[PDB]
Amino acid sequence: EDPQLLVRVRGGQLRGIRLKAPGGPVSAFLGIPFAEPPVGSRRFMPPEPKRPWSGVLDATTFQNVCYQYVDTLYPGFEGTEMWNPNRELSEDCLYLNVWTPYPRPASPTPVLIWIYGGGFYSGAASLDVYDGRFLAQVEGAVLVSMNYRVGTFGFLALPGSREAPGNVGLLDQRLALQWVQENIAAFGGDPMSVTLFGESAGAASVGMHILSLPSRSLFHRAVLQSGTPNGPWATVSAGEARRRATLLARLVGCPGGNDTELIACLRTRPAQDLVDHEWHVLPQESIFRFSFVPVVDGDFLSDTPEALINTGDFQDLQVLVGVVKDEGSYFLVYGVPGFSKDNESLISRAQFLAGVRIGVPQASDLAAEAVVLHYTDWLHPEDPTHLRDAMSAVVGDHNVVCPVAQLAGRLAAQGARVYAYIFEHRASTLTWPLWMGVPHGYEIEFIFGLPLDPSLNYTTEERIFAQRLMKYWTNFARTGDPNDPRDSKSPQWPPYTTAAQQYVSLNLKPLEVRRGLRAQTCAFWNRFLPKLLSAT
Amino acid sequence: REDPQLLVRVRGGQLRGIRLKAPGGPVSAFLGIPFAEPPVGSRRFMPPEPKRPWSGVLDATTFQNVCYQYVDTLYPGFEGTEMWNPNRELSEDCLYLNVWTPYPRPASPTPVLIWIYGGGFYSGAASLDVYDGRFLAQVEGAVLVSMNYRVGTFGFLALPGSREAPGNVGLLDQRLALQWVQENIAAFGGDPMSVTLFGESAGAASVGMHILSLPSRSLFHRAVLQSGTPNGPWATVSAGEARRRATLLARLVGCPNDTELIACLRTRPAQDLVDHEWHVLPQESIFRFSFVPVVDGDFLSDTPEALINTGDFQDLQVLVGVVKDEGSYFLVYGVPGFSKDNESLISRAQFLAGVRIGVPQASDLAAEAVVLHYTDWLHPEDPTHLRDAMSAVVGDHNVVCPVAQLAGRLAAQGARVYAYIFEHRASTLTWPLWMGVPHGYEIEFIFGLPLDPSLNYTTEERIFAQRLMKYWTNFARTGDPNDPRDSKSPQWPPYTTAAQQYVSLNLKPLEVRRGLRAQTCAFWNRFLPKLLSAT
Ligand SMILES: *[C@@H]1O[C@H](COC2O[C@@H](C)[C@@H](O)[C@@H](O)[C@@H]2O)[C@@H](O)[C@H](O)[C@H]1NC(C)=O
Ligand SMILES: *[C@@H]1O[C@H](CO)[C@@H](O)[C@H](O)[C@H]1NC(C)=O
Ligand SMILES: *[C@@H]1O[C@H](CO)[C@@H](O)[C@H](O)[C@H]1NC(C)=O
Ligand SMILES: *[C@](C)(O)CCC[N+](C)(C)C
Ligand SMILES: *[C@](C)(O)CCC[N+](C)(C)C
Ligand SMILES: CC(=O)CCC[N+](C)(C)C
Ligand SMILES: CC(=O)CCC[N+](C)(C)C
Repeated sequence: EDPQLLVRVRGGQLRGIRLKAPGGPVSAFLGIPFAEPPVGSRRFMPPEPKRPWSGVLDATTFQNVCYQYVDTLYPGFEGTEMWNPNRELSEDCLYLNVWTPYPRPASPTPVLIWIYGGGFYSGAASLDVYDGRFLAQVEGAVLVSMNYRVGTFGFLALPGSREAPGNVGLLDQRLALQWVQENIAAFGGDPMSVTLFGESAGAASVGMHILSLPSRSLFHRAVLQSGTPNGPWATVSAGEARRRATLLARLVGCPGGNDTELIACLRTRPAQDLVDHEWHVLPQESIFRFSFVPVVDGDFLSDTPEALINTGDFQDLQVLVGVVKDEGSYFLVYGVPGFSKDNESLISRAQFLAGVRIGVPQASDLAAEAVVLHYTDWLHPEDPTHLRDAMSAVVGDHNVVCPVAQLAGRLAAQGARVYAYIFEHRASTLTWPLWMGVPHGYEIEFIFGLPLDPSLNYTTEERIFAQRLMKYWTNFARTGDPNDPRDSKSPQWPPYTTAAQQYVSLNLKPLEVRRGLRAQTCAFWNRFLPKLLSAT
Repeated sequence: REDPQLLVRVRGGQLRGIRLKAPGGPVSAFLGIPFAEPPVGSRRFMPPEPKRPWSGVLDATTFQNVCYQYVDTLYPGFEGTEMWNPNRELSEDCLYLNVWTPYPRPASPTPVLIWIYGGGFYSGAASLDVYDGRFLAQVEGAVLVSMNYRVGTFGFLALPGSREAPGNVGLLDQRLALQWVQENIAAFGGDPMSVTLFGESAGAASVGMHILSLPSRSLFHRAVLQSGTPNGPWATVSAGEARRRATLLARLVGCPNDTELIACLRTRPAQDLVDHEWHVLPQESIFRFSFVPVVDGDFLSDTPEALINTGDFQDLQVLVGVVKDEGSYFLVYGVPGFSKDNESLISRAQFLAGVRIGVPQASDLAAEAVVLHYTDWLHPEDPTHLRDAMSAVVGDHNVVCPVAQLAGRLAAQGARVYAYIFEHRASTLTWPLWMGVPHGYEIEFIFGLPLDPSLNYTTEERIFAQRLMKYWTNFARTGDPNDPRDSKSPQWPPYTTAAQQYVSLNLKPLEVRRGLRAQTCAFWNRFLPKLLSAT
């Protein structure tokens, strides 16, 4: 019994496991329950705190993955499969993971809390890319990740109901945050220095915690990678949530009438029956749209993210935000005709016009015409390479890049300290084809430091790069500034402001400072298209 | 007892011209030749009638009267405005044309260039110094013809469907001059089977309307449109709008049945009409003119738009182009914040106000779309970017994108098209630097004025002028601006829908570029119409 691996938390004793990191050992405590299993009658309900336990709880292995859709687009393909559940599916899934330096840090260390993505319909903290051992060992950080309910189980809502009030998966996250405040000092973490970071729907989640007051006493800084609370996919109105939940119920045979009766019938259904019809409730043929997501309930979210970002005070907050070079490519293969991992995806103009209706599903005929006309290269209007890359750009700008620029600008104007980046390095080991470039999600492995494990076959320069990023992120966690406090120069990473709009490129070369994140194009999405809606 | 080489007979009778000095030698000039009956009195607003023959020898040694017009008062005494003002007496008796030819006249039939002046269809004269045909005549051996045509109410006031004021009579004045060339230009040594029209601004729009009107098409073979087009927001009005403007003008001068209204307008002093002419525009605007060509179903059988889209132009060669800063000239005539006497650094508020004045038909949404497209979102309040964006707005809307549209529709419908952008700022320009290369400041170079040493242009500008004169006359002669002998010099390739090629005209050798403001002209020519159409 290694005494470094025995910790007492409020709920009882835990036994961790010592893991090998390239530089030395780390202590891992995996599968720690932070909530009562949200099963049976607790389905769709807010999480309750985990009852204390007797003896020593085994925290040496990852717990079950929250019940979710499993991808079938390309069976056997690592590029999709690496995001799929790597443990058994269960509704009994509310557990978290802590990595710490071995031996336990002598003085309180900054804590980084990872929140995974997956369109609020998928994901798990147990995926290999979210492995906290490298950050813990090399940077001396305490790293935490939690499972939170996804799909219908996390986000099905009949707004105003006691039984399915909405946003319970975000309440799962918050409960893990409260757990860290209460318990993390036992692992050597500093609860007065907590930094949330996440990607895609995880980044959106981090932004939802910034915009919800009860969460604000639970962290000090935030990192939003390729995702935002504002924007077209991350939230729904109460009316639309109700409509989707009612349709799903009808599809599985429930009950209509009374919320209580409808929700009671939904609780009788096998979990896979709910997942089988999850996708059939979206109003349009679309991509980058997800059926069950956070809802503007007037509680967790007191108003729309738009309203809350525009009128908030963010003076004692520091934020790091950014995007990858090709945010849209990933999603095109899941719905737009002409696109595939298995060919160069050179498309016709006709296929481009069609793809825009699917990639921008809420667009009117006139707004879709505006998008086609703005993204067409009028010197090469029917060139398939341009049309393919423009399709990627539309989806990426609409859903990620322009939402990020919006948020960055409002936070900075409202008093926040903001740093921005674009991530431009494509992994040498990527299994997706070249045309997809640097796809959504493929920065994470670098930030978590996987290239430091030589068994994985990254290059030497990829390892040096990973180490740079791990430092930016942990420096930001420590101080709210990603710049190294004693290293003279590297050119410095400047704060993003509304006047100068400075951001940096993260690639194999030294930091380069640029001005304006797609400034002209994001004026189209963020300023003009809204007026085109209001006017007509 | 007088110079035998200056005496010539035309259909109407005998003429006596004058021997003028050009720097490389003498030229012959026949100035003030009448081609129509004076459009005065009961003939006001009526189509032109051919000139009745005269007895004896008509003196054609001086320019005739300028067609009655508004005289610019913006900057009194200032050469930049005054050079475009009338330089002879204003009269409604103004339908005269001018011919320049080599001295002695050519022995073999020579290609003819016909100049049609601009000035918004409200102004201009063939007698202005910048339209001096002596250098083209002397240096290129050209026969150059320029006519006066009626402008303003006199040329373009229309009550459509009426007999007495049918509209477009200023265009008919031009047409009659073209008919005169066909009948008479051989007497001067010109080739009536090789006639090239060229003109600038409204003059260019006019050339385009001759292309689109069948009776004119038998009267020339090739065309050059400089900074203007028949299509676009300013060159034509609908029948209904012409009538509305005609009728309001009538009211403002005390003329409340078409025959009666028109009979009453014919009794009014010409100056009374000019004095109220600007009051009939529907909006506070720039680059808009009260009395212009009307879509009458006759001269123009349909809208220039419909005619460029459905025409067969297989037998047409055209040279078209623009200057670097089409919009700047117009800003000082009505956008608050702009002046010749300072740098015109404007605020964002002044930019938004200026967009409404420069795009006066735009709804609020279209105007917002224009502002967002032309804003630099990195420096959205920078007064220098805002000034220059105001300029680009007015220029792209009124000139550059209409020209792009015309060039593409002509090329797709079978025409051979050549396109340019003119980028040299005359060293002698009196407008301030911020105005760049303004609308109209290519003309002096094409006409070869730098060749006159009294004008103080640079040596490099003389050589540039000579190059331009060659492109224009080569095109006139062969329908190709390139010299067939000169191989290694860069070539000017035709404009096509696929490649969109065009050349820069400056002190450097020809540089081929691709796409004439392709992205921005997509906004003006493809999107804004759909925004209108949907709303
Ligand atoms: C630029 O001039 C505009 C036109 O009015 C004037 O011209 C200038 C040169 C001054 O002499 C003024 O006193 C004249 O009235 C002004 O409207 C504009 O505000 C001027 N620009 C600035 C910011 O000074
Ligand atoms: C690429 O692959 C998919 C399926 O194999 C196919 O549907 C698509 O048409 C292909 N691309 C083209 C347009 O050749
Ligand atoms: C041209 O230059 C001369 C000599 O310096 C000067 O006196 C004359 O006024 C100038 N003329 C013009 C046309 O500006
Ligand atoms: C985002 C909307 O959550 C999508 C993220 C998808 N993976 C594959 C990166 C997890
Ligand atoms: C055009 C609309 O006719 C304007 C031409 C103006 N000048 C000053 C160049 C003649
Ligand atoms: C991977 C996605 O973004 C969506 C997958 C869901 N469908 C396969 C039903 C589109
Ligand atoms: C120079 C022009 O474009 C027209 C000016 C006419 N007003 C001075 C009456 C506005």
